[PDB]
Amino acid sequence: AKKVIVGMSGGVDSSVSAWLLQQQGYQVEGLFMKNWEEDDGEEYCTAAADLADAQAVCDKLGIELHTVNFAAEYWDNVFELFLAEYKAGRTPNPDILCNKEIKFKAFLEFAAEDLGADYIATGHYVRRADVDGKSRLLRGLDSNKDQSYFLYTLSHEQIAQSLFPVGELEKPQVRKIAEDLGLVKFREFLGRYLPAQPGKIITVDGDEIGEHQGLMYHTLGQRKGLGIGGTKEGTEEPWYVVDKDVENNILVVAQGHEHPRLMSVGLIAQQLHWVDREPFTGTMRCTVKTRYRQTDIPCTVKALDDDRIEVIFDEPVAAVTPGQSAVFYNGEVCLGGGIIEQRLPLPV
RNA sequence: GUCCCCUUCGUCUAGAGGCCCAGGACACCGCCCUUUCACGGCGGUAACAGGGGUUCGAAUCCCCUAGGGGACGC
Repeated sequence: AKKVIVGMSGGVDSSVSAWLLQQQGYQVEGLFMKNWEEDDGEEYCTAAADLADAQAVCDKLGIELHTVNFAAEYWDNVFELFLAEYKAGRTPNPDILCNKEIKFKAFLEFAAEDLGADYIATGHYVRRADVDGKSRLLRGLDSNKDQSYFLYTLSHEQIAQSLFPVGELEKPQVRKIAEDLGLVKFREFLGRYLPAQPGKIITVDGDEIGEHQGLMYHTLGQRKGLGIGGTKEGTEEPWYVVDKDVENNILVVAQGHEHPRLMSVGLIAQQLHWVDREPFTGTMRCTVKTRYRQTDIPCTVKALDDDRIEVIFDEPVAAVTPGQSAVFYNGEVCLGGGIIEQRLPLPV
């Protein structure tokens, strides 16, 4: 009877994730992946602590806890890139890669080819649904908690092999079952790799106003960091990063979480992925997410072409950041998405 | 060198003799929110240019010592 390997972080949703499967009658063993080779004694004092919790649980459930080291697949397939997008002055979402490259590939392939597994599972608050012959990626009760956003690259081929159980409950349940079952500095880090190339801050009306320490240290919409005190203008409202001039190492800023140069009408996504691996052409009426936990925003998606897509919002949106992922949903169905290449600014 | 006006938390500033062991804002620090970077919510630190005077009381009044505007310097 079906053996499913559930990766454990020593978390809680991975824990209750295993117990659920087990309770469903699966030969379920656990796997603890290690994707980074420590550098800080501060780092070890964490993984260690996860491993421990990882193990500690598996005992309580009575399942075998395995171990793999994808620390290299990681470095190459997601850390290289990760850094490379900051070089272009973009703001990448490293986790979208960690899933696509590791969690649902490295682990996926391993668990089957080695750990001899029928299915793979994980602590994602997401739901799977095989309908009309093909598996789909869904939200999972309590949309305020859905994490489908990070698994937009997956493919039915992958969805089918995976098993997302915790997504069928309301998150409150999870955290609880776990108890009733007696169970469970970014700026600095970047510096350990990227050199600071200090430039100068300028306002929307081009006015010397501050420095950088780097341009990889800011993202559109980012408030904290600048260090500005307003004067004969500013309306006192805080300052927000509105643009980044990579070529000129110029950081443009503005004022008012509602300033017109922080708003956009749409965007252009490329590096697309549609869960049903069916290429998109034409036009569609769906909804999008520019950043995690961001509320759904209705839109009109126009099949620009090939792999390029033209998304048209229904109301100007906040900080659309090129380099961030764009996920489209059709109800409970996560359809797919791509990486935001261009922002479509507000008509001047 | 002819005589008019400013000088406060990091920043821009309120105050207008006691309500000021000085307020707001932006910054910053912390916490929370969070499977990315952010946003946001909460909270917190910190200042009256120097010297005198007058007052029971001065940030608040006057007085000179320092730093920024006033159609002669022909």
